[PDB]
Amino acid sequence: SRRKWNKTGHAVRAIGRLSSLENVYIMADKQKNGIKANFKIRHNIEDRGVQLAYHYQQNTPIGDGPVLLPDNHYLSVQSKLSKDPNEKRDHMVLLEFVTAAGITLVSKGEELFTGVVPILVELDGDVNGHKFSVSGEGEGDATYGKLTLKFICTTGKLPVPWPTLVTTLVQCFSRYPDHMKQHDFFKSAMPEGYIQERTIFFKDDGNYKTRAEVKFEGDTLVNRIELKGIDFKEDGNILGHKLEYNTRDQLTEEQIAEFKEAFSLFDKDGDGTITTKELGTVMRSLGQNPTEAELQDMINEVDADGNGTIDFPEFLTMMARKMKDTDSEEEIREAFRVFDKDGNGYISAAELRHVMTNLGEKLTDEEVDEMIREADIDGDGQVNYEEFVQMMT
Ligand SMILES: [Ca+2]
Ligand SMILES: [Ca+2]
Ligand SMILES: [Ca+2]
Ligand SMILES: [Ca+2]
Repeated sequence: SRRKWNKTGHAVRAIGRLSSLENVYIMADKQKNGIKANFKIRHNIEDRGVQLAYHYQQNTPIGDGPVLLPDNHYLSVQSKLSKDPNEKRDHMVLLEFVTAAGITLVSKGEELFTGVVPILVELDGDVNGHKFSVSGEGEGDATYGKLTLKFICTTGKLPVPWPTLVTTLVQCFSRYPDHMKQHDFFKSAMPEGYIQERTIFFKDDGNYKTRAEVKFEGDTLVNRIELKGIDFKEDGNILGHKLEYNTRDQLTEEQIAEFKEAFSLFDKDGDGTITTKELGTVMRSLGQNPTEAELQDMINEVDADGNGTIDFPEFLTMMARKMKDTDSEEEIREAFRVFDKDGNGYISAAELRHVMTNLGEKLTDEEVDEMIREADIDGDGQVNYEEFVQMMT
């Protein structure tokens, strides 16, 4: 049928994911007696395209009491942005889940986070001289890494898109699994708290410099932030409000079933989890040729439970996130070059066969030709970049 495109499409999408770095990477910073962090955020642009935001982060304790300095690991975020239909003001309702991972198979401040903690957020900002203030409130549940908050823009209309402020607007609320509790800097510095500093680069546009104090005041965890933006284009995605607000949907029974079909290409023994050896097989037959260390690495990107293998659920989660976010054109080109083997700019009937045969799928010519026939918008008997993009959505 045509669901041969979706299958192998998603299989290339998956290797795309396992090759990139989408998490919050955290490292010791001994000099500053703290941590450093870096990560990339993808903001969907209205209709097509992505606006990427590269983050650099630094945290320093406010007090003198000993702190935990972690081995490298990451946080994994799931954000949901919504509207309060009763809210007249410019606002953002936020639901967020955050888990630590990245290390395969316990401080005094960790005690302060065992129940539900109230949160207050206070931001003053200035982007290209357009000043604004955001006020926020809600709760945090470190037990499940859960955050629920509502933010009001107290100065009227917010001059930047709400999504762009999510990372600035309390990582002490992340769930650290049992085996990684010695690595939780954030809770370790409570109640006195930390300074959190960031520079955020919006590609082809300006940057935010942020500084925040995160500490307890009485029984509330408070985040007080100042933000400065410069070099922004007034017609760009930020100042021009061209960024999608709504967290793209949930998942069809139809979509889940497609991700399962891809999953089975990797899970060749049908045991419900993907090994390094299984990942390798698919990649070699796809032309690439990675080391045992890379495979451990790619798997570690998505290995929620740290067992060294991608479990079926872990795989769904991974795919759900990869479908919610848009790939950059660089990334889509790489997906193309997997097919366009000679690199002429076009996927030939012959090239498409070569790939499928290798993926473990014998298919007749009318079969192959039909796939080609399906994607062929103009009708040159091949698939070019523009045709490919439209058939990878
Ligand atoms: Ca397996
Ligand atoms: Ca796993
Ligand atoms: Ca070609
Ligand atoms: Ca064509």
